[PDB]
Amino acid sequence: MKVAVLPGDGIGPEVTEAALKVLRALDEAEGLGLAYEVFPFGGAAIDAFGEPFPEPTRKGVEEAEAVLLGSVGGPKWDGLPRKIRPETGLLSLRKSQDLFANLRPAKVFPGLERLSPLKEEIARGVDVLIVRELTGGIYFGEPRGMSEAEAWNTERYSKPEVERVARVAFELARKRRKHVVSVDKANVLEVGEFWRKTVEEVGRGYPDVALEHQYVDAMAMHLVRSPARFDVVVTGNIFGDILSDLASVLPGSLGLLPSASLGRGTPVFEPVHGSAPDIAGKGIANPTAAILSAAMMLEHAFGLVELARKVEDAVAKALLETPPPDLGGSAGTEAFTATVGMGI
Amino acid sequence: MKVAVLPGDGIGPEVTEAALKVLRALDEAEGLGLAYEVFPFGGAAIDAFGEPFPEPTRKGVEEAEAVLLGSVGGPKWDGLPRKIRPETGLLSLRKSQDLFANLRPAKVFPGLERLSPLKEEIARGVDVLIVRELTGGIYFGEPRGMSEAEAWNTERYSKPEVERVARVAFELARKRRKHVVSVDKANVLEVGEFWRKTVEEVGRGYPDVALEHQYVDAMAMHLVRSPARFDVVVTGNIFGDILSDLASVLPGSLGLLPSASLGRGTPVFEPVHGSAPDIAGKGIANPTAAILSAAMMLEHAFGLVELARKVEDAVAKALLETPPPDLGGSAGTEAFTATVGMGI
Repeated sequence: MKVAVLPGDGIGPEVTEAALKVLRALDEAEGLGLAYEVFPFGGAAIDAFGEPFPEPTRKGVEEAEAVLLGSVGGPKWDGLPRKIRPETGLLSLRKSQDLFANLRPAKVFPGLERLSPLKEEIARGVDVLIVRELTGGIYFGEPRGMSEAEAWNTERYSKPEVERVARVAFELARKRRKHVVSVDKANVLEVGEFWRKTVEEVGRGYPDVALEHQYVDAMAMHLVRSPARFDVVVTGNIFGDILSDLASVLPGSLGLLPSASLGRGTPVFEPVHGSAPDIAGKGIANPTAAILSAAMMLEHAFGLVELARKVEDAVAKALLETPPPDLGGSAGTEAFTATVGMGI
Repeated sequence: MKVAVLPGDGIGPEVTEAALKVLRALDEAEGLGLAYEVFPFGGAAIDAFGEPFPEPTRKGVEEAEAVLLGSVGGPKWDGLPRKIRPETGLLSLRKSQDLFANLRPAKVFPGLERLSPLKEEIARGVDVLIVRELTGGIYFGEPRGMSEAEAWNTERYSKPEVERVARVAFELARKRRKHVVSVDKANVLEVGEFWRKTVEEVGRGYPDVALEHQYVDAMAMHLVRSPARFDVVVTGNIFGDILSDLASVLPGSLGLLPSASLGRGTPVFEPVHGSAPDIAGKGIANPTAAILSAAMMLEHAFGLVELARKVEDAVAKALLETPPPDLGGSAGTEAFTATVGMGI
């Protein structure tokens, strides 16, 4: 279980250490063979290598079987050239590993329904996995320009593109509740009809998985009126972006969501939250995201689905007994990691 | 107050008649000089003129001071050539009058907070107006094709396009709570940057209006976690679609929301809902959308803001006292219109 840790900056190291604490325990008491070393990354790496994604980190991720990344960003670099802003290192990291699927989970933990903006009855049972296309769509396509009179961007998709992400969606379903929802806008866009066609063609290989299609705007509605009826949601770039951000508000608060970036290289698991450099080092940051990101890696990078389900539960338990400040409590980082530890 | 009524098909005529019943009463009791004639439109017009938007209808809307349209669509024509499908008639109608702004309101009426999927506290006070670009964006741009290996669509916007919709947005704000939120995806797309630029440029003229910008996905979040802090929301085509459908579920169900199409021609007011051919004629359809549509026309096409606010209230009233089947009740179309009438 070799893992490359890229703590980053802000509460990055903070939340990453906690996940490591939980990980070392889980490993020690289970014999996992977890082996790891911390690598400079983002603004941190910048302060010692000039670049946010240095050469030894690139090698560190390569030779690693998974990546447990924290957070990057900060004012100390918000005024540096793009090519080397910490943000860009995330893109270089992604690209170096060919990460084409960004798994964005959104689950309301039992007992935490009142933390959500949805009535306790709708928030109850919510456990969706939004798989979004990472390297295609209107985000990168050409042409694309601006002028005094007009601007333009291009949403293009290729059969190999859509096939491998949909492929990732069906495999993940097989391990969840076996149901996927390909989202698109096929009723008014060629790409949508093209996205549908391909996914349907790829679903045939996964008969044990139920494929249901839906329009992007219609799906926005059912994500707020019936989130629980959804398991795995596969979709394109810009829409993945919108649907992922939408699902992210369903479970109480954003500092509770993990993240993963699957592709052809070393997977990368990380908290969706920012670096919050202001609260950095004040021990007040909630390590739930980082810890749950650690779960994600166990299940998705090593298949330890049970162990991951364990950690998840422990967190859910801790969020209840010793809730963090953001959850209307007072359990600082250190404290909260202890309680999580318990359920381990 | 000359009005052109295009009942259309499905529950089109059903829900339209109701609004007209409310209308005739409001007029009779207050002397409004409401004058109107119904015109063949959509699938209906197709079975008498071969085309969805016949010549006398075109003339009917032209000479008309406002259009109160119902619904269009049905199986009877789902298989006819595009240039003649009922759906296209809407596009011809919209173009014929240079309508480029779809006003999609979403307000949770006081006392109806429990009808929303959002906690009573967040659904309280919600009254947003989502202004969406109707004739541009990725919806129409070229190129746009399909092939075995790939598909493509083009999102392009022109200074003149973004200026007039944003114009509409600011004038509408002046009459509401004086706040606008231009939505886009400037942080990753040329068009977004372009959209922002222009709207900023147009806002200068409306200093008394507060202009706040937001990204599409981020906005998706605040529309579920903080709807109340929003008044007027202006945005592009596809995004207007997504954000308008989203805000449509905040107040309860979709058959409750009206619609408007502002531009340089005869404005058209219509219920967002579909034609529901199946339930057509079985007096089970909820005329709330159609009647609300009729209120929108009163304020937005005649300025009778008080009268419009009156109808609105009566509908809120009747949706409580004599709720429709969709609202967990059993007050058929004819029944419901009577109660609405009362509050008039």
